[PDB]
Amino acid sequence: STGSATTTPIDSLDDAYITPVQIGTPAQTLNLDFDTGSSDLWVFSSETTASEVDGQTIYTPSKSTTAKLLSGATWSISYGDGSSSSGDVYTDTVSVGGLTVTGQAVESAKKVSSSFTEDSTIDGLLGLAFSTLNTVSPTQQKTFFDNAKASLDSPVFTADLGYHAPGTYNFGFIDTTAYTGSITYTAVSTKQGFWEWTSTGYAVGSGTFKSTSIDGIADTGTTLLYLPATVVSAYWAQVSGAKSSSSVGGYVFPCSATLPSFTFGVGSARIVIPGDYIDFGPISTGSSSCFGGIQSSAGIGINIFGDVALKAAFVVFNGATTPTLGFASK
Repeated sequence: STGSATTTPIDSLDDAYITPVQIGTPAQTLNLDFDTGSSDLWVFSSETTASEVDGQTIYTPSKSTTAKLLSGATWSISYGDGSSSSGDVYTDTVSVGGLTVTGQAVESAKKVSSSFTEDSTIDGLLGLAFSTLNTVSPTQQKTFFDNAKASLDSPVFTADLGYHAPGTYNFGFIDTTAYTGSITYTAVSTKQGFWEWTSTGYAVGSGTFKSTSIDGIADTGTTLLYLPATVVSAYWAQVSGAKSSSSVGGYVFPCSATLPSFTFGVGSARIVIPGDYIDFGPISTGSSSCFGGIQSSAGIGINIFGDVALKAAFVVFNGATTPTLGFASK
């Protein structure tokens, strides 16, 4: 089997991407944030505290003939941005882009933090990291990908995120028309439950490439590119007037700037992030200070190749017995 679904930016900044997902019988379609940095499929639901729902589409398990309470199971998750959610669990039929999993754990939110409430466009998350990170207790549950894997033509999914445009998540096959050149595969460590890999270095604009190992995660659920302070300083030093602002919470730059590109290494290959991808616009409406798309990972504890990086590439998440990550230009 295979699946193919379009993923669409939630706003003009590509702050996140939503992908329609069919849950239950008859289908209830919710727009979920596919997140390769976590491993819970959770949804706004009929059980979500009413004051914490503001425009989201909810899953109502009582209206699904295939929903079953997973008796005794609860979940609770906190994300790197400080947001969180928790609730109980149902199993139900879940389909993405024509690919169906029966018996998928659908984590029904009873509570969500303010960041989720305030985002009316995101009806929940679909985690695509390794199932060892799944938070369901007392019986840990498998991700949609893990459940689908054995049925897939090939044990892979791919992320092809657009810049200010829709893109595609494919399951079970590699679309050879969706990228240019060849795919370079690189080793993955699953020890922390993430798609964790080591970039071989970076360049700033037309500058020379610096060979240096940068361990980080491929995380579709993180907006920006978070790298070591040394790397980030080297980037922003090339932008006149750029500075790190503690009041704002990171690097800002004059909105009048033309940003240089940023290149990262994958083996001997190179992925170029155009300068425009690194512009996240005014810090507040009408401001002439703009927020940067490359930020320091210092104090996160991990480097994160988020959407800013991933959208510059066609990315293969290879869930074979020895997982790997592939990157191609596009």
